Amino acid sequence: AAEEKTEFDVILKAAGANKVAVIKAVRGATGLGLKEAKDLVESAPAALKEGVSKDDAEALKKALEEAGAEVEVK
Repeated sequence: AAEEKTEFDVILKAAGANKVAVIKAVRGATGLGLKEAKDLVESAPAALKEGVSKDDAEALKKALEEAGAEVEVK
């Protein structure tokens, strides 16, 4: 094959025992209304980002892990 993976997706599986930090990371990564964000997280799993730079992917993920949440890389 000859395909360059320069498009990664960041999905949120489990907010973990730090929904407060998650919701923050979310709004920070997106900026959706408090509600929308709430529902999103509460509607896990759910995509947070699609076709974003790897650097950004690992950045957000790292943030999730720092708080203690479960992320998914696609």
